[PDB]
Amino acid sequence: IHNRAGQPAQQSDLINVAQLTAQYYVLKPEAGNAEHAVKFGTSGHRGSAGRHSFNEPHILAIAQAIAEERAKNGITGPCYVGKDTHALSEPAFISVLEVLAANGVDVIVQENNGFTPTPAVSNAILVHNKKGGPLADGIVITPSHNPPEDGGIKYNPPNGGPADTNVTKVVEDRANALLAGGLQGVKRISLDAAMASGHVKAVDLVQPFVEGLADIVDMAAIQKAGLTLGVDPLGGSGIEYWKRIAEHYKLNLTLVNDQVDQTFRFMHLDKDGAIRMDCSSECAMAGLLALRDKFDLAFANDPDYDRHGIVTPAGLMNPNHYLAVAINYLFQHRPLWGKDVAVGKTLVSSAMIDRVVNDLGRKLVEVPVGFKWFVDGLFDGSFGFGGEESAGASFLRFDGTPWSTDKDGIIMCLLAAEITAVTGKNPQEHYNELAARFGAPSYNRLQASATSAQKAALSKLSPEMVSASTLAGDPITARLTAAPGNGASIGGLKVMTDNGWFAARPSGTEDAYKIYCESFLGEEHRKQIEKEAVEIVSEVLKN
Amino acid sequence: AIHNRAGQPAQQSDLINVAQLTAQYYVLKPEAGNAEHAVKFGTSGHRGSAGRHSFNEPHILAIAQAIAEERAKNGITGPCYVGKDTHALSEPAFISVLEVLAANGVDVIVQENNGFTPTPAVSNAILVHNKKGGPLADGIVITPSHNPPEDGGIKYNPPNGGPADTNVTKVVEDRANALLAGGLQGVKRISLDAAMASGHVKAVDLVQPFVEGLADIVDMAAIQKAGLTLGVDPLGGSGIEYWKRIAEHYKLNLTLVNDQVDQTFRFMHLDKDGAIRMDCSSECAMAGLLALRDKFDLAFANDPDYDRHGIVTPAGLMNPNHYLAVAINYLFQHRPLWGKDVAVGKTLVSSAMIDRVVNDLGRKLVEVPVGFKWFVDGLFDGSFGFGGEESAGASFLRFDGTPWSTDKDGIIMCLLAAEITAVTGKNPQEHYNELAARFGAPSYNRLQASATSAQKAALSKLSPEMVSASTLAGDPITARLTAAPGNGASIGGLKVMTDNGWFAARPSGTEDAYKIYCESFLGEEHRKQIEKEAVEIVSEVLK
Ligand SMILES: [Mg+2]
Ligand SMILES: [Mg+2]
Repeated sequence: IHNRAGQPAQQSDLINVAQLTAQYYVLKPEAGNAEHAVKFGTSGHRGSAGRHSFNEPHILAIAQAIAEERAKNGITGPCYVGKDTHALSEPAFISVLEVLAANGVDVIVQENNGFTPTPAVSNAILVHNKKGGPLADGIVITPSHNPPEDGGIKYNPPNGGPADTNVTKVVEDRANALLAGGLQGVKRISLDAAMASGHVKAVDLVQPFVEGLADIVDMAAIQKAGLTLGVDPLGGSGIEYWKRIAEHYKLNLTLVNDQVDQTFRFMHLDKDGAIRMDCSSECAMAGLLALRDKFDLAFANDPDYDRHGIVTPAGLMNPNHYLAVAINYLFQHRPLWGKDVAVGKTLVSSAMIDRVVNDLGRKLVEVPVGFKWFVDGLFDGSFGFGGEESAGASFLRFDGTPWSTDKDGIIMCLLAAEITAVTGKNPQEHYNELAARFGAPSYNRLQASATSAQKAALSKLSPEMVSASTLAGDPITARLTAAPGNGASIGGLKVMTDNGWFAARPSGTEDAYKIYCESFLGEEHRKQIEKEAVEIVSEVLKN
Repeated sequence: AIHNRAGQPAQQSDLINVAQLTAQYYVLKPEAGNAEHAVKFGTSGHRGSAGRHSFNEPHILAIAQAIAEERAKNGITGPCYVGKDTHALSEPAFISVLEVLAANGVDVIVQENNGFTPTPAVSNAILVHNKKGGPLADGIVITPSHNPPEDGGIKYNPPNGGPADTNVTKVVEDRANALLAGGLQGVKRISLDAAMASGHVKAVDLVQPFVEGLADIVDMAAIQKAGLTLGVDPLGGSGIEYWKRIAEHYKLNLTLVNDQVDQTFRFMHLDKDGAIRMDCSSECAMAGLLALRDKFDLAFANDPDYDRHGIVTPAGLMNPNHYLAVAINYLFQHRPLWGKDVAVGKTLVSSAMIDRVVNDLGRKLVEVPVGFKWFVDGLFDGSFGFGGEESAGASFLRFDGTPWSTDKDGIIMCLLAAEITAVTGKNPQEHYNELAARFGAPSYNRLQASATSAQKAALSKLSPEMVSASTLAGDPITARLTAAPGNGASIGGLKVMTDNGWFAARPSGTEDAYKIYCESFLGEEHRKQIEKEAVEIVSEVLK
């Protein structure tokens, strides 16, 4: 979109790292300013020190709220605290240790101030808790693929996955209460006191994760295939993980750069001209894509390593296409998974998944947008796979027990290699065969502004408020305001025919709504769905 | 001194974690009673690193309060120009300085848009301000010069524009340490936001008046007319914007070989000892520009504070002593407005080629101890036309015989090399060959080794008569000095001279070592004989 989309970042594009880090300490949120408040949701709290939305007082307040909340839930084991490669993860990490140790909380960290992927934290929690003693949980310090100036912090309970809204709303309220009270009632000691306390233990989390990969992906088959693999670590938290994977499993796996740089200067600019480490963006992935002819398969991950991008000589795979291929493969190549093991899908993901799951005779569980809906099912092994169209997924170990109950970018990348090794066809070739079999669907997302009134309207709709009988030439077969799979409110509307669908829901961050549309007939028909979706939305939300 | 990895490009493993280092500034403290963590505020101010508890918020708060007090006690009531270089720790130090000075009621002038400012641009701004004849300005320079990326520095320039002398620095050091010992009670401080809102901080462009003023010190017209192809390696330092503005304003064919600013300094080639040091006088650090030396008539580099200079021609990196001699020989023949009384300042460990040039010109040579502070008074009142140190630092007067910068100025020294080439048709290296023909071709070297502290102390307080040897390397000893001939200040060691050569010995400031500087006009073999006898004389006089 933007003029400089896909261009190499320039010096003028870059943050002053030390200045931003200083701002964490020297700038504060304005009392009574809602934009500076803690907003702690499914992906935790994100902001920037320079915008007064990610500073020492936020992290102090959040850390205190988490300490109290976990105690309230009888969690007495260690808290695994991992951080990504964003600048603001460094001071936030120190603040967390200061508050947790002050509250009597044992902490486990990566040794040598190293970095830890979100799924490595999830996996560490699960492995710890399998042993049946005091329960471990985790904090992940990352704003995912947000620009270099942003910081993030989120909480993972003992089930290893993202905290649900019952926990996050309590943490939010408590953190904001603490902020309004000028941090009195935040307990804190110095970093030196925290290190002397005996609460902080440094371990290597890399080695147990990497060695454990044989229990989830067929690494021997990958090795024996002798594929030429490439990875762009994109300066993220799993850079050391990829190196160790290549060594330990003897893979022909090349890191196309090994840079860690808190300005992320090696990046190509994203579609809106910002530096964004989005492994699913063709603009951001421009570096790896210029080299796609040099590998059988290549991949990238966002900085927290919970999302994935798959590259073949054909280009960057669309996330929906890869989800369908991964599901089709896994459920035919996992003999130990029980007959009851289901497929979790968000309702805005491609109906190609529906086609695949129905074909396998498997149970499809459609849920609202969000990975949180998969956590319980992955944890207890009733979901074999849960994915979202925004390129994040997870699946079970070979034996049908969880590996990571948060999204895991590394197992998704390695799965692509397993698929290619085992079947002799890369995931793109598999998708092409699926398209020949079921039709090649055309998928698009739209967005426009909406005032809070219309945004709230769309949020609480009834199914029969749609005065539409048809959609792009076809009779309407379903009108949904709740997800078929778990019956949870979708916070919007989905409309289906035999040949396509659209779903509409408000945005979390901006005053806007989004429309997802797909046609199994093609682009022209999809464009017709788009037009009618806009008309239906503007008519349903006109009052 | 020369490591396996000298001259190699820095690797990811060589780099600091900038945000972690910056956080340490705020979260780590100097330890009560540890001399290593104390303020050590001397000739080039106080330097250290946050990760070693020697450059942290308490140090800078203490030093800034001590500076505010000292300047007030001396009746300095105008603004304080506060400039910073591109090291990471310069950013939190800069904020601490603003917080304390604004709290103390000091008007601060800073570079707009959080820009960087060379040391000589601070000196120049002070001098230009004070010529207007109102309340006196002074300045603070936040830089540890060419020290590695993890280091921080801060120093004070009084209203004479130059480095503070021992009388000032001793009082600042003692007060800062008293403030630290008292837990920073009696440091006045306000928040960064309050400082900004107070009206005490004024952001201006210091670049333009410096750049425009250059025509009053160097013959920029002659340079433009010669149409030289010039190159610059800014080495990620504070003057990057200055070189760009100079090329634009004066219409020069001047190319920056890279414009990287990176607080890890990852673009650097490693120095002689395999560390990252931004030393414009090191062939190893300069490897990048040297590889390009055939592309330019002349090329320049500066250290990060831009008070030192490196001059490159197709023949390589010019020896700093050689260039001093050439600059002096040129200036005193090409500056008709300078009075007959105007003298030449030289540190007494600089080449005796300077003595011979100055003698030939019929000028007064003023030999001073190590330390540029010994030239400030003379440059300020115009009685010194030039002051130079063998460590690649010099300054000289404007055309009219008034001062430009009373600190060392790397920019004018680089531009002077272009003037010489443009005016005479011969580059500075070619001029040196003519000097060697008139005076002999000296061979100069520096030695180091360990000594006990008693020996190190004893070295400082020797007598001349105490060197019983009457001959140095074949020739009669003509002088034995314990004090500088030009100003009588103690050299803190010994210099022994003959008609054909000399040596000087002095304790290292930092290490448990002594240094010997040796030079012969009879050549390398003779110089090595001086070396041998110097080591023997030193050993003999030091029990
Ligand atoms: Mg992510
Ligand atoms: Mg310097």
